[PDB]
Amino acid sequence: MKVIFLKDVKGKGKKGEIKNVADGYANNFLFKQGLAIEATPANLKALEAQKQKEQR
Repeated sequence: MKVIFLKDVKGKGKKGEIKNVADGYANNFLFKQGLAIEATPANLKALEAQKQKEQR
């Protein structure tokens, strides 16, 4: 369960940072609450697209 922490945690996770936490922790704490989400293309993309500004 790669994990996109949407916010930082106890000095471990970081804003929308994608890394796998405890493959199950990911969905049993960060996802079911408000720390991260199941790293998935559906979302992972937005994390980068959200960083699009004026370069085209």
